[PDB]
Amino acid sequence: LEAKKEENLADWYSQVITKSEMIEYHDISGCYILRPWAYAIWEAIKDFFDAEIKKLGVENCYFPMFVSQSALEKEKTHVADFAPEVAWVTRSGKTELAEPIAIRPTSETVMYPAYAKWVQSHRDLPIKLNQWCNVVRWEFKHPQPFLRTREFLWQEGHSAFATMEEAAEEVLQILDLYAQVYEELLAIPVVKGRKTEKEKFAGGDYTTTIEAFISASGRAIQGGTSHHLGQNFSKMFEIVFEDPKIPGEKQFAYQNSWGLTTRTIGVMTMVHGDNMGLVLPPRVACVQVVIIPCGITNALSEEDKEALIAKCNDYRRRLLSVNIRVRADLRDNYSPGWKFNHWELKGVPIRLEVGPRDMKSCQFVAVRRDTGEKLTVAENEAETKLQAILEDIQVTLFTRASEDLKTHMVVANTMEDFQKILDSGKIVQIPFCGEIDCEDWIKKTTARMGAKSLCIPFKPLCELQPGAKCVCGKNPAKYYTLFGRSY
Amino acid sequence: GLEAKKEENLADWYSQVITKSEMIEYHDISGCYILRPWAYAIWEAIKDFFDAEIKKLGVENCYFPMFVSQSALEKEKTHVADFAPEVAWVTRSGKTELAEPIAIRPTSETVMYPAYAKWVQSHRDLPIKLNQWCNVVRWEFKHPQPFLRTREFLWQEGHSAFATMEEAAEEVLQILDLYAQVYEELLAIPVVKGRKTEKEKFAGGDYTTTIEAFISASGRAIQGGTSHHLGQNFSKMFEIVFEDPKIPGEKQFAYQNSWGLTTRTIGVMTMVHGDNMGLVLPPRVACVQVVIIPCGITNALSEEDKEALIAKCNDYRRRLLSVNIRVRADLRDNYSPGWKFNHWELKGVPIRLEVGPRDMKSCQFVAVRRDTGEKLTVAENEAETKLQAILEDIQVTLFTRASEDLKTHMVVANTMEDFQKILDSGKIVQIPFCGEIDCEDWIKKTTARDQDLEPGAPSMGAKSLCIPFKPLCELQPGAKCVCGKNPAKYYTLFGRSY
Ligand SMILES: NC(=O)c1nccnc1NCc1ccccc1C(F)(F)F
Ligand SMILES: NC(=O)c1nccnc1NCc1ccccc1C(F)(F)F
Ligand code: PRO
Ligand code: PRO
Ligand SMILES: [Sr+2]
Ligand SMILES: [Sr+2]
Ligand SMILES: [Zn+2]
Ligand SMILES: [Zn+2]
Repeated sequence: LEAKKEENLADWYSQVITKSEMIEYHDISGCYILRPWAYAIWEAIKDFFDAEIKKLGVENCYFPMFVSQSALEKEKTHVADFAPEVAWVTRSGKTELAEPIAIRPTSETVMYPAYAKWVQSHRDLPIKLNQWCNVVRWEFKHPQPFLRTREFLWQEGHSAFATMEEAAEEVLQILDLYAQVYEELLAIPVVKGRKTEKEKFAGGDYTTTIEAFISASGRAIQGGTSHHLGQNFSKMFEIVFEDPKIPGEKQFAYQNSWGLTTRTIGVMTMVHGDNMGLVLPPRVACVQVVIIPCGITNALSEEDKEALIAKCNDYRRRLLSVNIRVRADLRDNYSPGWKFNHWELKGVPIRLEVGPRDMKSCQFVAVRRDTGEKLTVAENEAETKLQAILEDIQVTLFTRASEDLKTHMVVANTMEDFQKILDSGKIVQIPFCGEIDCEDWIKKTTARMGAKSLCIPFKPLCELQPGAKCVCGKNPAKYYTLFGRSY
Repeated sequence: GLEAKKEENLADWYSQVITKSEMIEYHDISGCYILRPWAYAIWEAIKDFFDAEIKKLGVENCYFPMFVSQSALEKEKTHVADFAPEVAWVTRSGKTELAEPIAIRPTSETVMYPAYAKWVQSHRDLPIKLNQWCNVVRWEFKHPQPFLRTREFLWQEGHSAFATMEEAAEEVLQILDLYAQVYEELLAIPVVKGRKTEKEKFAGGDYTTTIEAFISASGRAIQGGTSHHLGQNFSKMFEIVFEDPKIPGEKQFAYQNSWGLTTRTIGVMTMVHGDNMGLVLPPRVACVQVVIIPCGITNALSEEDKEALIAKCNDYRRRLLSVNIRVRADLRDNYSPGWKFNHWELKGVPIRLEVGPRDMKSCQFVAVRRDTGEKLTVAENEAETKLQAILEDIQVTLFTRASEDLKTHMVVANTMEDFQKILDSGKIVQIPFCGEIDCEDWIKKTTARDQDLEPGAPSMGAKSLCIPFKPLCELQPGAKCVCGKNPAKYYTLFGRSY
């Protein structure tokens, strides 16, 4: 590893995603190859989240990638924001299509015409569908792997309900599942809140979100979104059902949509990665333990070399029995010192070393990836203390990252102390009037980069006392709003 | 119920089964179809089995970009020349025209192999075994048909690079065997292992192996899977090179393979086992293996007793889950039991379980097989054992009827007219073939020329399907092809296909 996180963050980031064998670059700007090491993280996320939403009655499906032009322009506010970043197909080989078709940036306009066909009676609701797929948002801002790419993987869940109390319940339920993905899996603390009128999803009523903080850059980044579309889409796609009471009074469904992307993997790297490679939380770590034989010299006993090789295979059989994910690295054309840095750069939480002097003494060495501690453990307590170190790494990664979040999430009441603490690489919660105009004025003023609205926190730090005005002086403060430079 | 009959009009029957089973919803873009949860669950079942198997082989999952530059796509000359007119091109983002059009992957050889070249610096980096589950686009000239032939479809593509041709060739047959297990052991569909002729092989590879399946209602075969040996045609173009320690200083090119399987699998399953009552799911891939419906709930039964009948249904549900049987308990109060029976018959659930009030105190229940309609009354105590035996027998007899259907419809002919007569009877034929491409086109036109079909069946000529690894009869020495102008090389399976 070359660069350092505190110095050049961008070059440290490009070095660790490639040398951990997560990312490979592509001759199309904004598109990055997910190599198996990275994809396994997305699979661990997918296995967790797929299991949790199917308890809620959501089923998996797959809708088409191509959107017709008529369907795209069905609702005018949704198509207004997404119009510039829609990639259009106009040709099949050398023959031009009669009408251009669009690659989905999101599937609201693809799925809901089918929702209208499937909802004939009251008994056809609720409809709860989810798909794992790729999406294209052609962003001409500078792309960055995982965090902001031209094409990314995600899940998008779309639900339709007869009542508003139903949709309101699911919006918060999905958001809590997104927080578990970041906190219980990726060991990343998040802030749950509500988007402002300026940053809310175009075509919905309100947008709940979770925000994460990247200390190395001082910038915040959105982790997940759970939108309440209300009736905005069902009115344009005619997802109707008869009212059980008044016959002939149409009722529009209440809808939600929610999405989680592979940016999770980038935020994992930017938060936990250090200057000696990736750091994987054990909950999503593809390989939790790697066993590496040590001390094998050219003149070593070939009979004992078989015995030392056998002892490494004895540890993996035991750790597999305790459902600890472990791979034994016995490749005979790589030095034991090369395997050290290889799995270090990859982020494996625990390295297990086996040497002749330790094998004969019924002992082995455990090397934690996060802190670098080396501990000699007897051969009997392998299934216990290694398991204990794994969740200790999980909690050490989380408490140290929450302590970073608590230090950099402070309160400010006027734009004097707001501009000061913002330029120190921290995010602040300021009294906000909620107007889309004052929101742009802050971002224009705080650049003299800028700071956007992140979320209106469900639980802010300080209780807004009556009489406190905004930072604009012309309007009262409606709520404390978390602000900061964002990705 | 179902209106169209599979034996009369197959197209309407297919369109009705895939919709009334809630598998397919249509879209406003031609050739693209919505995979509803009932169909998608099948694909996740195929995905779970095939993924566990290729990982035994050392293959790992990943995801490459769907966009291809024009230069990378055109590196292998004969590869792009075959796919060029069916590649979708992105030419503008919003209202802003792109300086250089980019392409949507019809397959990922040209996307991945620039990275393979970068990853292969020495012989220690080989082999490379990568696979991905993703979507591709093929804007084909043919008539689209849900599952079987769509403009966008879901699939898996595995791409492996080896240092020697022996290592690659072994993988080709290993994977083809897995595809055959997917069809024969999961979908209960018999298949024929063989290799494509020179005309039908993958453009850019050395040879193509394939599993061909047969659809008796249409008399047409369909390709279920391919496992290509690309040889070195791509590594010579993409510079996937290494230095063998035995041959000093000389550039060695990697031997590569690529293999694919698509969501066509679901349409073949539909076409083979479906009947005039709807879909028929093989129990190994059924989203729901057993559905439990409470019957006999009259308006005279008290709320206390009605809660006791639903509690017994849930008890049957919990017992079947403990023995790893995928079970749904349809306890909906807004649908009558008669609608529930037709609902789960159209969707193909292998076993319907009926629990009534008189049956509850009698300590018995009813099981109804979807494949035959046979009703059996089983004792409450022997439920976990009997139902598992029924599910297993359903899977066997589905495959057993399909295998006998294949046996009777796959015969051998040695003259051009006897091949013709058997071809127009709704069968596929193994004939002695000279192998050359120009003779296969002759067969394609001549069989379509001298075709005697029923009033309504359109003109369709026979094409190559595969050169079977184990043909029906040994080719006689000196035996000549069905054209009579060239010596025959092997028995080739011919017939009309999708
Ligand atoms: N080009 C991009 O914006 C992007 N690129 C790569 C990965 N994620 C991206 N967006 C984030 C996103 C998009 C859609 C729904 C939720 C989220 C969330 F992560 F913020 F929650
Ligand atoms: N547009 C199409 O050709 C198509 N559309 C939908 C589904 N499968 C399709 N082709 C079959 C196919 C393509 C690529 C690799 C293998 C196979 C196989 F299934 F035959 F093995
Ligand atoms: O793009 C979004 O944010 C919403 C949630 C996923 C589907 N559409
Ligand atoms: O399309 C094909 O047939 C090969 C195998 C999968 C990738 N390319
Ligand atoms: Sr062609
Ligand atoms: Sr040389
Ligand atoms: Zn203000
Ligand atoms: Zn011939």
